[PDB]
Amino acid sequence: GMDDLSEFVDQVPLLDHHCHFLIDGKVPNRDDRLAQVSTEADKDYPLADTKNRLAYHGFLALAKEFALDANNPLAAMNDPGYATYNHRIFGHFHFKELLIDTGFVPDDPILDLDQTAELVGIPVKAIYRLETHAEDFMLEHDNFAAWWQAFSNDVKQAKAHGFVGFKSIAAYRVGLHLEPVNVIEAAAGFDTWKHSGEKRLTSKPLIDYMLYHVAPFIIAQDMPLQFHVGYGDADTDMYLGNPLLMRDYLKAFTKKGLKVVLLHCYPYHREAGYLASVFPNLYFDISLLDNLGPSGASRVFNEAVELAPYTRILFASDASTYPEMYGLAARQFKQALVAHFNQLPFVDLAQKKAWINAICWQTSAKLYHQERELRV
Amino acid sequence: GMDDLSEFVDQVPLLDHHCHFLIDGKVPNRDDRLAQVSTEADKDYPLADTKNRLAYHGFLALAKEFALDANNPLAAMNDPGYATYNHRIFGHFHFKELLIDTGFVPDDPILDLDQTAELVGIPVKAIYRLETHAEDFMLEHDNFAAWWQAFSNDVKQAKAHGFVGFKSIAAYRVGLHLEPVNVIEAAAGFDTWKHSGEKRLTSKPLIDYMLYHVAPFIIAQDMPLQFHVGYGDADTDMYLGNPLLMRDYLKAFTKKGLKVVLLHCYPYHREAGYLASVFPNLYFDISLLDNLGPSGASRVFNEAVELAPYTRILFASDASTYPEMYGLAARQFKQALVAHFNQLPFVDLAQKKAWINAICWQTSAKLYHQERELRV
Amino acid sequence: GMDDLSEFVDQVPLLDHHCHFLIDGKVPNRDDRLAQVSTEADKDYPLADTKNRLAYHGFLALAKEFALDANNPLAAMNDPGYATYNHRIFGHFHFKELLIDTGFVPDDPILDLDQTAELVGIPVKAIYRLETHAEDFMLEHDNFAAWWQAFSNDVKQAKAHGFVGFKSIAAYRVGLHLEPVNVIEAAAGFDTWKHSGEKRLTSKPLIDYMLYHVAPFIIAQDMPLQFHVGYGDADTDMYLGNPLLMRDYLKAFTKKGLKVVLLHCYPYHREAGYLASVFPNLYFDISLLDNLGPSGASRVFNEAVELAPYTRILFASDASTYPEMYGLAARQFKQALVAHFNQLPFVDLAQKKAWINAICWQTSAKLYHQERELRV
Ligand SMILES: [Zn+2]
Ligand SMILES: [Zn+2]
Ligand SMILES: [Zn+2]
Ligand SMILES: [Zn+2]
Ligand SMILES: [Zn+2]
Ligand SMILES: [Zn+2]
Repeated sequence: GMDDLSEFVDQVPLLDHHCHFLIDGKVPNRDDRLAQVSTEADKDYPLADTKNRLAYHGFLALAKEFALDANNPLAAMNDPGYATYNHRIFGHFHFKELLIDTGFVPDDPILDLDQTAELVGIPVKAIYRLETHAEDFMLEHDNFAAWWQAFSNDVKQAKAHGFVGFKSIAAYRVGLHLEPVNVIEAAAGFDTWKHSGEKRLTSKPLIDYMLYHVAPFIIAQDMPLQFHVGYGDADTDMYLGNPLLMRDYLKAFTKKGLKVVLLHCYPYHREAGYLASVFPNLYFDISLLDNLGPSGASRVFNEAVELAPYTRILFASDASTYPEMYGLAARQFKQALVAHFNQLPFVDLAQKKAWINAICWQTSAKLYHQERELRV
Repeated sequence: GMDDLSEFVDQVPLLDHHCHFLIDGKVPNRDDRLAQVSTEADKDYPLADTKNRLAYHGFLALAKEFALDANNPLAAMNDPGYATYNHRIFGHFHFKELLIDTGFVPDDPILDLDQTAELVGIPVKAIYRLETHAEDFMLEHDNFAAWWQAFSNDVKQAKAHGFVGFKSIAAYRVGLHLEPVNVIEAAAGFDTWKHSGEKRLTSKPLIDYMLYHVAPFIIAQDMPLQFHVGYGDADTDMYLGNPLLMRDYLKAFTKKGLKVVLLHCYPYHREAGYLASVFPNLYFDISLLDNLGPSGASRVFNEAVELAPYTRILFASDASTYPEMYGLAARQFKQALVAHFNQLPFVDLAQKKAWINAICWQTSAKLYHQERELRV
Repeated sequence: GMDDLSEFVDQVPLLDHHCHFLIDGKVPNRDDRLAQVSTEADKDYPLADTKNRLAYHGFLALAKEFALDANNPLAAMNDPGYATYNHRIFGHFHFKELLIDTGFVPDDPILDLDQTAELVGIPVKAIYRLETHAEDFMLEHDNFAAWWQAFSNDVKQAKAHGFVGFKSIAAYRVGLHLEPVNVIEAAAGFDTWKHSGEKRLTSKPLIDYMLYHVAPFIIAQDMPLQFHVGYGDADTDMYLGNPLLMRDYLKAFTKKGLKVVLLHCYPYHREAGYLASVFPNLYFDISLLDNLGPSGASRVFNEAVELAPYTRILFASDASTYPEMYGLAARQFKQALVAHFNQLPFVDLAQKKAWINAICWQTSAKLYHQERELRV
């Protein structure tokens, strides 16, 4: 029937399965940095226009709500104050763990995960970004075979090195129409890349080869593989970000045990939820939409779960830089859950609570093997 | 103004213009069969995940509500009990006729239409599935010309043989980007098919040839041609299921009198409704979504009719196997109609009722020539 | 918090930045003309089906509400009555200026802009349709070079000749996947066009050449370039109307100062709003949807602004022919604004009012240099 889940959802812990480094709290232009991170627009896009989106105003609202000094709510913060401030936000929303994709580095970063864990008050683990590791290995080798040996060995060693999952940014570089590639074309892609002088990996033949060939390595370590899907920057071709384009890859590997996680998804969240309903081992979130498109979080959540199992959708923030972005994601997502489940037909209160727990922390705890961190 | 159409919609009859065979009520694993039919996932997909979708819970709710034995609500049923149970569900929702696409055969089927009509208490007629008839004729002929003569004669005889319409499953096999094909390519497709040893018709050249060439035969019999659109299984390429891809076929035949019905449509229901607004003789439904994505039925209905004429959208369940799937479709669709029409601006109560009648039974009665069965 | 903006929105002026000529009020078949303009269906589409869409009923409701003679609400009108009637509708909704794309000519038009301004009681300015000017110049020249010189000079002179912006109908002719074209291919397109005997410009190579080459001319005059996006007639390929397909053109010119306005957008309004969030100088509206899909205006507005800046979305009607179509657009859009902003989080009442003003008139006043006309 009709329930009131607000108080329950207030206390539900969050395992943020995909997010990003924070920056140094002492950085002076905090208001502008908040504005800049509130959008995927680039540095040339007018800041005044960014400030006329709702996300920025959500960030300001949270800054005011949790401010150390109500009279100087946008002040830079020294280390004790910044830790206090982070603790207030992460604690308010009951975040219990962050899994950080360490391949994105914001300006003035806090890179150390132990320092991040001290700052926010909860455990923080790393996700291995494939393409950035591929780039760094490229610089050390002049031929495909030696590069591939070194890179693939690094991928195979990720679990041993303390990573808890993997990430591909293919959608930002080449799109998601993943198809198998012969080693001839992959190696030609490598050579073209090497000779171009550009560090950035943008070769579709080489990225697609890499993704097909690392899948067994990832399955053997039994850790998830995340993909960015949808919502990107002006250099992302969003037309190629429709996750239906991944069907051949999903057919190839999900039945073999590859756990694939579709990040963000918007505007293709119905497609992602559909895919979750027909493929094994396929999970998704509405991160980035949930904080940077805050008025859409409830309707997007609802649309996202029309066909999906509730045990396949995950909480993530996709947040970087400042705790407001984490907080806003949490607030909008938790509001969406209450609005969705309060009037949901057919199921009892206990089932509603079981599904909310799954989405917020429990599915990710299982998927990423983080059960211990989520113990009460 | 603001009306309350609940009581009116409760009594409105339904002509289910596209649905599927039921199974033997004596089958022992009824709970699991209900779960399995509640999704388009295949037998290898984890049943526990399917059971964590809302559709399964809707089916269980209806099973409990209408149960023969409240203490054993999921029991298999002998023939008198099963007829009683079917009568309770079909009667509650005021189903008055089923048009069954006889080309899908669930395991342990009830294939006889007279037996089905006795079971459910209302008339049941057949829809002629093109591709399955094409397959069965293929087995009897070693060359295209003899196959085409035999198959086309069968299509021409469908009305005489008691079928009330036609169906294409092209979307599941080859997609919906229908383009004309020369007989050379069609016959080469036939030969490749014949030589492959695979019974399943998957040749795009041959399917597209077939669809262009049977259109005049169907027009001459003045019966509708249904197409699956959108929501399919993991082997369906949903990217090719966008009905905008059908525009050349629609331009070719709708003006000639071909009555085309777009089944399911989701996630392309706005596209289908748009098409209904600019092509003659083009109808659609939100079947399969309405029962298997039950939380989406109201918003999907609303989105579907933003541009469509209300006289072009139809009720269907797309239900098979068990009466719960029929009932859930009816319940969610009837709820959508009340929610939509109660507050709809500009039109009077009488117009609201006229449109509800059109959608639920009257348009399909006209389209399929079933006026007699829908008499009060 | 929760505001009540109804009274505020009632008084907000509208700058209708994209709309179309009215027709002679004396035309006898006014009811049928209202029906015919209420849809993008063509003259062969059954009028009875058009009359079973909600838009027609909205038009009738407004006709009754504002009727000169309550007893003959659908009567043709002589000139004084027609001016009175237009004044009632435009005045009720607080229209303050119309910018008319003069490249669409309805049957029995009022073509004179001064006469239109007298009829409606507000200033009326012209938008220069590229393709129709291109067609008219084609008739006067037998070779590409002389045609291009004449046409490009006309484009360069548009501001001097009193036009206030430009419009491309590329979406209706060739779609929106704009790519650069060599002069060889453009000139071959011109020759094929010239030799075909068809006046209508349909050559993709020539249209795309034209659009890339006129951009600098338009930037130099600092006036906007409008594109039809999405919702078109049965001869429009809506599949090619996805504005994500424009990304290379937007990357080429927005940073150079080209002000691009995406008209209508539906069903790709989320895509348009996304684009507004990551490109400079990129604006959009939900015109045509707002009046011809009147039940969708609120949800479409909401979806449209999930990511966009509120300072990038504009009011337009896309209305032609009769004042009811203008009025219905205004009514549905103003209702959408109240529903959206009343409960919008994070921002204060003043910010809500600032954004409403931006959308209704102020952004367009700036963009089109019409500040003087919007003075109170
Ligand atoms: Zn991402
Ligand atoms: Zn990310
Ligand atoms: Zn189907
Ligand atoms: Zn079916
Ligand atoms: Zn237009
Ligand atoms: Zn227009």
